[PDB]
Amino acid sequence: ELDGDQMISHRELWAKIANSINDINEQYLKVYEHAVSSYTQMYQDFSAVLSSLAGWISPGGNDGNSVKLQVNSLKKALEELKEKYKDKPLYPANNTVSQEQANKWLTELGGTIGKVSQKNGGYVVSINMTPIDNMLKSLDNLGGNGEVVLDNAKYQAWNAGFSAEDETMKNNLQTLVQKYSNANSIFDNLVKVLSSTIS
Amino acid sequence: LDGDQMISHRELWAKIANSINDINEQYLKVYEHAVSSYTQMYQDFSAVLSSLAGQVNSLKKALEELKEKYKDKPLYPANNTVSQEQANKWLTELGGTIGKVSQKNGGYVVSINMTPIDNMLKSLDNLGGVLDNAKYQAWNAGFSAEDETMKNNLQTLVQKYSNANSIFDNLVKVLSSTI
Ligand SMILES: C[C@H](CCC(=O)O)[C@H]1CC[C@H]2[C@@H]3CC[C@@H]4C[C@H](O)CC[C@]4(C)[C@H]3C[C@H](O)[C@]12C
Ligand SMILES: C[C@H](CCC(=O)O)[C@H]1CC[C@H]2[C@@H]3CC[C@@H]4C[C@H](O)CC[C@]4(C)[C@H]3C[C@H](O)[C@]12C
Repeated sequence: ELDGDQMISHRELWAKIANSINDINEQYLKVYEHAVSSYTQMYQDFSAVLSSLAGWISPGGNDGNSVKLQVNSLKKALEELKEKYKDKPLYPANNTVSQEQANKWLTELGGTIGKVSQKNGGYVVSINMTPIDNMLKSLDNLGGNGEVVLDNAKYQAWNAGFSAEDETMKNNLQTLVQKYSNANSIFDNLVKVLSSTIS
Repeated sequence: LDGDQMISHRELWAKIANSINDINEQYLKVYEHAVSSYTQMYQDFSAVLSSLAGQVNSLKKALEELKEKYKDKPLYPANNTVSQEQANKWLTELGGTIGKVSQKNGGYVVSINMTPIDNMLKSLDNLGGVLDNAKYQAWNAGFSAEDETMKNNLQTLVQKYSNANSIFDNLVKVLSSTI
């Protein structure tokens, strides 16, 4: 299928290289850029919830360290977070793609960061909100109705799992940022290789 | 420069092969050697940290044994020298914490940054000279901490090399996605 005898003018070569550089920017770099931007915004809003949590935790019980946790306030904050990003996917930025295109980018970004979701007849790679869903299930398992008092043992157990899901989102965001950095360098190197064919 | 000049696909293949080879030589093989030299150095520092069992003149014997061993073992380049700006781009790429641009003459190298072992010596002489169970262990905390920073310098370098390999692997994937 390789044909070494195929001839191309230098002018045709310049235009084909230009066309390919544009395609790779539109279909690869800009895709990564929006995915990073979307996850970054989600984790920024989660971090505001984190700041708000300090107001939802306060000394409780009688003498000593018990913690009163405003569970319904935290619960609705995380529910509103999921609701804000239901329609802000990692890919694509606008409209939808086919299932194969979505699965392709699901694989590239990672099945723990994204999740393929059907919008209309088309598909998107949504932000995978499993860490938030885990926090909400864990909150519902604290029981109580609205507000719960947690002794040291139960506060430490709840907080350890909550922080681990926060850490997971941080790890996810770090991996996405590193992948976008690498994609930028893959693009730079492709430009250099293609330009070398003109040398 | 003449847009009408014709070029064959097999000529294009040879130019792309040339550029792939250049990237391996100029980028990947540079990272690999830097990982190698900082690894061998930190592995030799693990020598003296495992021999802590045995006092202070014992330690300097083997601690600037180390600095001496690696003064002509730069991170980059492997052989000969480069210009100052070439050394500065690779120091930028590898990190000012782990390397230091150094003028031999004939040109410049990016030597291994030996400040963790300098820092350890400053604290070594600082104390005096026997240490009680209280401030022997404060010292060992400072010593163990510089081990940790060299340890972490190595880790960060290995990660950058891993990412550089990924970049190369993906470049080759793109270029071979038709064949
Ligand atoms: C292998 C990738 C595939 C990227 C894509 O999906 O287009 C592409 C990217 C740029 C492509 C090349 C562009 C210049 C050349 C165009 C000529 O007509 C003959 C083949 C060349 C050398 C192309 C070969 C190859 O098709 C390339 C290297
Ligand atoms: C980009 C051209 C042409 C592709 C096309 O015309 O569609 C292809 C054709 C021959 C290809 C090479 C063949 C040998 C090598 C195979 C390796 O697994 C990747 C690097 C090499 C050096 C290839 C790199 C490159 O992928 C080439 C040069």
